[PDB]
Amino acid sequence: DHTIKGFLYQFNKTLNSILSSTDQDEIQIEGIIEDIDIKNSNITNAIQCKYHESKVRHNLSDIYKPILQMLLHFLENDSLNIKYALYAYFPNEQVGVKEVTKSQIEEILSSSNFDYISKYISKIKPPKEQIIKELLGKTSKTTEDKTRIKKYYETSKLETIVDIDKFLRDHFVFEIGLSYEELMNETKNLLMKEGFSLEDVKDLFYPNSIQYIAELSILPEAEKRISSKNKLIDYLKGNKKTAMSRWTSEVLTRKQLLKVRKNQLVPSLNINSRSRYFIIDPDTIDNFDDEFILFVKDYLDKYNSKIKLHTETPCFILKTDVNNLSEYHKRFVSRNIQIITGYIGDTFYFKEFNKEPKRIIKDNWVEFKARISCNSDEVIKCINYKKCDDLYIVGGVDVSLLDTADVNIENLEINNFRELKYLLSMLKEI
Amino acid sequence: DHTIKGFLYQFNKTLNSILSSTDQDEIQIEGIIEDIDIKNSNITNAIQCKYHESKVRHNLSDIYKPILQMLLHFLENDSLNIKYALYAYFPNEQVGVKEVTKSQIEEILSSSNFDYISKYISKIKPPKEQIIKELLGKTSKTTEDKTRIKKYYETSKLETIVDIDKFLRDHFVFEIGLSYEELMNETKNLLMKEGFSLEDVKDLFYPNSIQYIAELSILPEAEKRISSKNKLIDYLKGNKKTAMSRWTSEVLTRKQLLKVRKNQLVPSLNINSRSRYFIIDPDTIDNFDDEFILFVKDYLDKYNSKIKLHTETPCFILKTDVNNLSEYHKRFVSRNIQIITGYIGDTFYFKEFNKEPKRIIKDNWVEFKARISCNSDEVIKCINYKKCDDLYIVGGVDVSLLDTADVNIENLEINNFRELKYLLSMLKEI
Repeated sequence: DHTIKGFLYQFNKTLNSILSSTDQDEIQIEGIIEDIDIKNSNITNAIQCKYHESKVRHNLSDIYKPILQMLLHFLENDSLNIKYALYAYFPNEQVGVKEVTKSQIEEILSSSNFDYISKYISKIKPPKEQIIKELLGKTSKTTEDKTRIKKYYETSKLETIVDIDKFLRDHFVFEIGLSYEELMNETKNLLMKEGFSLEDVKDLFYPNSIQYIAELSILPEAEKRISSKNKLIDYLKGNKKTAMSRWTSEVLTRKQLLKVRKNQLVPSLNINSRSRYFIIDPDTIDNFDDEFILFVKDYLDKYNSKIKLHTETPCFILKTDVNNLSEYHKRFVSRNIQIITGYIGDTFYFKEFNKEPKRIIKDNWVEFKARISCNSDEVIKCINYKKCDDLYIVGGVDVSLLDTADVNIENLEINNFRELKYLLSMLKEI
Repeated sequence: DHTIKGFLYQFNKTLNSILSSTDQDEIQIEGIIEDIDIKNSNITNAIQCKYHESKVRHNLSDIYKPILQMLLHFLENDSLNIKYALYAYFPNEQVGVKEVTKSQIEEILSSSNFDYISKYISKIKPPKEQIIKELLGKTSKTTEDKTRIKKYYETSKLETIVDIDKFLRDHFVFEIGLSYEELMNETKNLLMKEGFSLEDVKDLFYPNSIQYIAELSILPEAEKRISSKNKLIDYLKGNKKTAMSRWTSEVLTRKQLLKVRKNQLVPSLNINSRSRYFIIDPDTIDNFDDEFILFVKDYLDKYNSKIKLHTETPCFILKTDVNNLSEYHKRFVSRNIQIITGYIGDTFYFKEFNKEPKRIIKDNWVEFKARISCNSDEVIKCINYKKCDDLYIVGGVDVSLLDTADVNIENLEINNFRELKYLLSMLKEI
C-alpha cells in the first residue's frame, strides 16, 4: 500500500507542477533525468519525488540515493542548465525549502553501502588504484570484490570531481513537500482556478487527469510523454463538452418519444368512467417505496376525486410478497387513504377483493378508493373474472396468466415515477 | 513504469471481473486468497494478475511463485470449494486457457531457488529429516543452513502431500490474458452494455471506476474491500446524476429557472381543497417585516377567498420568537385578517392551534383564515399530528424534527416576495 500511495503522491505532484506551469513550459512525465522534467526556454527543472509518511523524522540517509544520482547526472551533464529538485515529504518536517550543506554532501559520499559506492560514489570519487578500477568495471562482482571495494572506499581519501559548492548553489534545491492530502487538495484548488467547479473536478476532471498522468507514466517512448497545461485543459474541456452535448441530445430524443406516447395515451384517460388496471414491477421504477404512496394519492386526486362522475375504482397489481403489501397498507392507512388488499393475514379472499365500493353522495364518501394487491394466481383469477377497459403494464411483467382477449394493453417504458405521471397526464412538463 | 503498468492491468482485470459478474456475486479487491476473490453461492474464484509485456515468450519459471502459492493455499484449504485461476499476459502467447501438466508442476517443485524452497516447497514437500525441519523452522537462517536446505531438497526425493491431479483437474486453471489495451477496451465495452455510451465511459465512468478500485485496494480491512457490480453501477449512476445536476445551472440564468419551477408548481396549486404548510426563514427574504402581511393577504385573496370551495386553512411557520409573533398578530388584526397563533401570552396550546374554523356560508364568515406560529417543538409536534398535502420550505430551514414520510416537499429558493408570488402563481411577470 505504501508503494501505491507514493506513486499517487508523485502523480499528484506532477499534476500540481503541470497546473502551476505556464503555457510555454514543456513537462515530461517520468522524464529522463528525474520523475518530473520541466523544460523551460533556458532552464530544465528535474524533480525527484519521495514519500516517507512512515518515517517519524527526516534523516540524511533517507535521501542518499536521489542526491547521489543527482550528483552523477550533474557531473555527466555539467554543461547543461539543469536544476535538480528533491521533493520529499516528512510528517514532522516543516514544509519549505531545506538547505543541504557541503558537509552533509560529503557525509553522503562517505556512505558504507556497497551499491551507492559502486554506482554513484565511484564515478563521483574515482579510485586512485587501478585494481579498484578494474574491480568496479566488472559486470559481475564477487562478494570478496565487493568487500574489497567497500573497505577501499571507507579507508582511502578520494578527491571529488563534482563541484559540490556550485551544484548546491545553482543546480540543487531540497524542498520538504506537503502531505498527500494537502498535495491533492492544492491540486484540486488549482484545478478550480482554471474555471472548473469543485464537484466537477472531483467527479470528472481530477480522475481524468490522474488517469492521464498514470497512462503517460507507464508508457516508455520518452518523446511522447512530454505534456503541457494547454493540452490537458483542452482534453478536459472537450470531454466535458462532448458529455454534456450527448446527454442533452439523449434527453431531447427521450422527451420526444415520451411526448408521442403521451399524446397516444391521452384520449382514453379523459373518459370519466373507465376501469383502469396497473400491473407494476417495483424493481423497474427508482425509489418505488418512497414515492409509491404519493403517486397513488395524485392518481386518486386526478382520476378518482369527483364522486358523481368517477364511478370506477382503479386497481394496482405489484410483483412483491404479502408482507410488503401489509407495509404499504399501513402507510396508506396512516395517510387517510382507504384501500382494499383482499388479504386477511396471509389468505386471499375472492369475495373481499371484487366487491364494489359503496357511495354516499351527500357525505362525499366512498368506501375504498383503490385496490392494491400482489401478482398471485388468485389475484390474476380475480382480474380475469372482471375484465377492465385498459390494462397498463409497467416494467414488462409476465402476463401469461391473464385473459388478454379484447383487452386494451398499453405497455409503458419508464424508469421513474416522473415519467409515469407525465404519460398519465398528471404533470405538464418533466 | 512496469510495476505501475502491472498494477493498472490488475485493476483493469478486477474491473472486468466485476462487470462480468452477476448481481449475486461478491468480489473482494485485493482478496485474502489472490488479487481477485470472486465469491459465488458455492464456488470461490481466486485470480492472480501478472503482467509480462517485456517477456518475448512465456516460460515456466515466470509462474513459479504464483503456482507455488496456489498449491500451498489449496493444501491449507483443501476442504473449501475454491477455484484458483492464474491470469498472466504474454505478448506472443495466444489468449485463452493454457493447460498445465503434472510434469510441469513437479518441475516447479524442483526449483533450485532457496526462497521458494523455504516458503512453499517445504510445506508442499515436508522434509523427512528432523534437522532440515529445524533449519526451516528458524526465523533467521545462516548461509550454511540455506546451502544445507537447498542441497537436501535438490538431492532427496520427497512425496507430495498436495493432490496435484485433483488440484489441476478441478481447482486450477491457467489463462493467457489479453493485452492492457485490449483489456481496457473490453472493460469499456462491458461498461457500454450497462446503458453507458462510449464517451461517457471514456470521460467519467472508466476513470471513476479505476479510482474506486484503487481506493478499495489500499484499504487494510478485508471486509471493506468487498464490492459488487450493483454497488459500482449505483455509484457511477449517482456520480453522473450529480454531474448533470451541477452542470445544468449555467445556460438558464434566473428567469427560465423560475419559469420551470412555476410550471412544476402550478398543478398542485390549481386544486381548491389542499392543505399547504409554509416554513419561512425571514432572514432569507428582503424586506420581510414590511411585506409579510400583504403577501399573506394576497395568498388568502387567491387561495382562501371562496368560502364554499376553499375548505382548508394555510399554515405559515416562521423562524422567529414569540414577541415578533405577537407584533405580527397585532398587525394582522389591524388590517382585519383573522389569524390564530396558538399562543396565549407565552404558553402554547395544542387544542387552540389545531381546531377547524367554523363557517356561516350565508354571512360569508370564516372564523380564521390562517395559522401563523413559530418553529418551536410544540408547533412542530402539532404539524406532525396533522400531516399536510404540500410542504413548502423557504430559506432552507432545518426540518429534521418534521415527519416528512409520505409528504410532498417542495423547496423554493427565493430572495424576495415578488419571486415567491411569481412561483405561487400570484403574478404573471416579475
